[PDB]
Amino acid sequence: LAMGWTNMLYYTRGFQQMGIYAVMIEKMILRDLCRFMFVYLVFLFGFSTAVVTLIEDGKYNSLYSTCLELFKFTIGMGDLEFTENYDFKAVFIILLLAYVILTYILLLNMLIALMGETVNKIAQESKNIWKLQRAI
Amino acid sequence: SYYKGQTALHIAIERRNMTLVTLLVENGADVQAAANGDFFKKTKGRPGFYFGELPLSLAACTNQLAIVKFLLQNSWQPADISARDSVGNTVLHALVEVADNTVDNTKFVTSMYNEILILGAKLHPTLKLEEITNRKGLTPLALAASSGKIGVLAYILQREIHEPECRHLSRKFTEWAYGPVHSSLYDLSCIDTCEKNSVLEVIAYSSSETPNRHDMLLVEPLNRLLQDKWDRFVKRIFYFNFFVYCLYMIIFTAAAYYRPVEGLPPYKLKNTVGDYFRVTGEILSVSGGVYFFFRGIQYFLQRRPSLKSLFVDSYSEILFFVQSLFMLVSVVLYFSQRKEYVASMVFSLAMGWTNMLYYTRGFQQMGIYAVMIEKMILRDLCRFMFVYLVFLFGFSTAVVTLIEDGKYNSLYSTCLELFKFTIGMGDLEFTENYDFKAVFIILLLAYVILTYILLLNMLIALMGETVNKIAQESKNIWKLQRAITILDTEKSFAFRSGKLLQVGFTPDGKDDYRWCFRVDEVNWTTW
Amino acid sequence: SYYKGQTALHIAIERRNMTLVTLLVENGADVQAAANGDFFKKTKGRPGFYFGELPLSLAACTNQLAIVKFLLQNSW
Ligand SMILES: CCCCCCCC(=O)OC[C@H](COP(=O)(O)O[C@@H]1[C@H](O)[C@H](O)[C@@H](OP(=O)(O)O)[C@H](OP(=O)(O)O)[C@H]1O)OC(=O)CCCCCCC
Ligand code: NA
Repeated sequence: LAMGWTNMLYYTRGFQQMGIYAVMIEKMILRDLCRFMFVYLVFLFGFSTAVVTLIEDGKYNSLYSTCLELFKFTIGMGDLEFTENYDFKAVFIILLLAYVILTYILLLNMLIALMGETVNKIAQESKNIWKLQRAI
Repeated sequence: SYYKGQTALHIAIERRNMTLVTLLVENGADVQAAANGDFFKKTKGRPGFYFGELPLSLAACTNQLAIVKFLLQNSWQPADISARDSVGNTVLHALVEVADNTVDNTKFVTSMYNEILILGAKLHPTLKLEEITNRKGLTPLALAASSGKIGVLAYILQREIHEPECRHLSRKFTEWAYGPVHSSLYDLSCIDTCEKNSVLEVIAYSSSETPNRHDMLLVEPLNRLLQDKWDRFVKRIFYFNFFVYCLYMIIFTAAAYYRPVEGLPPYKLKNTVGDYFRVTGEILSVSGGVYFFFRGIQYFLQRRPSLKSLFVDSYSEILFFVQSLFMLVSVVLYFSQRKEYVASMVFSLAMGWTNMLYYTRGFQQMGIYAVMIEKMILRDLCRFMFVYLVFLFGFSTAVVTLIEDGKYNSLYSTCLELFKFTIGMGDLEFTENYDFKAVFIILLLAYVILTYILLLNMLIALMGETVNKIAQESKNIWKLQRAITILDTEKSFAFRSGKLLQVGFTPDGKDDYRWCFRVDEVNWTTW
Repeated sequence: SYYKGQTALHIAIERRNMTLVTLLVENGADVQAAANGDFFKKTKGRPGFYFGELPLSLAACTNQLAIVKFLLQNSW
């Protein structure tokens, strides 16, 4: 059902502006999201392993729970105090602050910048690809 | 001492008067006097002009072609062509020195270089000026590579000569031509392997002080060489290293995730399979840590940075070394019956997972992305962090001074509460222990408007500008990063190219081979 | 096998010498020989140049208008 509702976007061709928009989405997915996702997953996994190793026991002593907690920061819902089952508070805070500064403040904004560059670069190519999509 | 050493020949050559030069040469004045005055020294004060300290070099470096012709074709006292000054530089060395990467300057320097080379071939066919090395132990090509003289290096690496008895001087050749396609040969003599210093290792290991270290490798033969070596063997070696590092990090993660958590290490060895595997994993991780520590030590000993490029170059090396230091401190704490070994090892684990990003080179797009990350961290995050920390500390102090008592009466708690706004989790009502609500709200609103709405968005804008500005520079830096990887892979322990014949006869009877590297190009005009 | 199939017509056309081309055509050398050498093949190795494997095509593909005029307007 979800796949079908997303595939609804195929018929966006046949209308010039929406077709160009969809072609741009396709290019962005291919390049920028892929590179960003690789680097972001590396950082998230590394810091999640460090944090979960630090924790002694409790609800968040599993890799999945801590990975979800770390991911919540990306969507503007990070807690910074989601647990207290550790021996060293300074290490916990330093790890969390480093992860935040490295991903939330740096990588997301750089992704915005690179998206802007790509948008600047691929206008005529997007129009030509839309024309080819309509010819097919 | 300042002007001392000058003779009338120097003044005559400077003023550019042929008649006076000839008349003065009639008397027989020596044409080998060296001007050692400080004005003629390299950089002894802002005033000065280095020209090699000889009349021949002075003529060569000041648009005096007729004068150098005369000095080399005068019967009374012919001018020596191999003469070396106090610094050890010859005429070609001085010509390289005076180059400054300007269109007219480069044109003249290359033209005089070629003319003097041809003249030296004519008068002294046996002598080869290109091998004369100054007191520093550098040939003119090595000097050009080290000094950052892009134009001279480009001219030298691909010069062609088409005159009788002096075609052997050329470095590029033409093996064969058929229709619009012809094959050219480049001389790899003393470019990739020289056993004392070569163009590639001189360029790659040059300190950041050198002007055009990034753009130097864009000269055709060097780029072709680097790509050829990569595709030949370095790609596979690099892939194997990347795979081994991934396995090591996985083993380290698995060992750390299953630590026994019982109190006051060291811990005993329970007779079970899992405990045996955990012990093996931690031994392997410690072995990797010591290996990286020793690698960093020998790197520092060999390169021997100037103690300032440490903070400007070799970021990867220092990061790997710091990871190893954390691991070693962790081991020492562990065997000393302390719990802080866990803190050290988690720091090391996070550092290693981030250092995983080093192997992003070897893939063009990801390498460019990583270079961009490095630039952004150096510039934009640093400036933003300074200003943001100032604002955050000031407003935190104001707020915590306002509060009377409670949980948030400490500087740390209020700083954390103020920081939560930056990540989209600010409360605006986190406390009520104050006398004035209006002051509290005004302070919080001012802090929000100043940071969240203004500085973050301006950071996005400046990041966009920087991204717009640093594309080609990022690609060049990635190319340099891959060249360094290739050279290090070779040095840790392949040859140049096929041996071939190009001239068939040197000025002497015997012939020569010069380890050429083939390139094929297609032309559709100028038949 | 590499250069095999070439005839003197191909060399004459390549060097762009009308006089030699005419003199060689006087003898009556066939103008339909096909050069099947690997150098003349499409992509059999980095060295090579595809031109169609005929003197007419070689003239057409190498700025030889007078030569193709001659080959198409020769009585012999
Ligand atoms: C405070 C931290 C400082 C270290 C981080 C510094 C920020 C950062 O992103 O790391 C860079 C490092 C690559 O550095 P690496 O030394 O190998 O590459 C060189 C580096 O860029 C130097 O500045 C120059 O050295 P040199 O001229 O040839 O002699 C030259 O570039 P340029 O400047 O001349 O144009 C490059 O050759 O990448 C990682 O491996 C770690 C993964 C990133 C993880 C980042 C997490 C911090
Ligand atoms: Na939020």
